[PDB]
Amino acid sequence: MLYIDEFKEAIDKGYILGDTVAIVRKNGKIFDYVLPHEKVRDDEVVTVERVEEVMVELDKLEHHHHHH
Repeated sequence: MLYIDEFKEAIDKGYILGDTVAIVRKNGKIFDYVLPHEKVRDDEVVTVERVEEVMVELDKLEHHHHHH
């Protein structure tokens, strides 16, 4: 699974430019981003997604515990 830190860094460093991005999902979960010209295998499903929507989906894997 892809996590938010890597995704945000790829945006900050200019690998993921713009408002939509190619994504591969497995079982509905995001497993990687795919950059222009990168190759995928036949069993991979590549969709174009909103960068903001990806950021919400990746938040589902973050820790939110806020009691101490």
